[PDB]
Amino acid sequence: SKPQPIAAANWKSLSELIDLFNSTSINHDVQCVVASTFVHLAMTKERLSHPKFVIAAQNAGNADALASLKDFGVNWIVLGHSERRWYYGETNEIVADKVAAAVASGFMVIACIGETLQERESGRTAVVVLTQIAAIAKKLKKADWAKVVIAYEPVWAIGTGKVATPQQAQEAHALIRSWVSSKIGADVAGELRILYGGSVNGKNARTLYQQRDVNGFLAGLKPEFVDIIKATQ
Repeated sequence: SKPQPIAAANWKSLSELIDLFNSTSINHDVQCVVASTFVHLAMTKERLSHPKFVIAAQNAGNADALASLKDFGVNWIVLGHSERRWYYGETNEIVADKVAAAVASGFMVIACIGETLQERESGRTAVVVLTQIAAIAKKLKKADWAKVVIAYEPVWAIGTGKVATPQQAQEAHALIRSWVSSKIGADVAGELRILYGGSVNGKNARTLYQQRDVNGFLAGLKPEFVDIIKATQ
């Protein structure tokens, strides 16, 4: 069966959304995550009180900063998110190094991978996406995967007017899981959460989650996130 799902919201009225979250009865087993840019961390940390949620940081790559976050009570982090790669110039290896540093500093890591429109249209989804995860794997030991969560972002269907179908999502999640099974271990593959990080809402979240290899979502910090959480059964 599927491992514990994750519903994660990635920051990019915050108070009003937090209250909404706090007031939400979540009846099933799902780890919820609110990922914040540094300036919003303190307020989110103090306002978010739902015990099925954890706070996550984003993009920290310095060991002292990681230690300070941990000391501050932040135990999750999101790394490799699309714009970090296509805009900020974080390479496969930079993201991998950040993932490894975070794991070593005691973080649960949501590590993001995904191909662009140009890459997808050149037929290079697999080589691009698997090369990204391969770089991450290179800096990890097998035991570390207990602290890793993968998020697949269809960058090609983000801001391009292109639209991903649940089958296209499943296809991508499946080829990732197959790579993990073969290169890391079928035991690791079976427990690994692979989250969908493309367009999601209350209309299609439930449909996406029904896919065999989808274990939750990395979505926007928005009111409909409540529906995304509920979609994880």
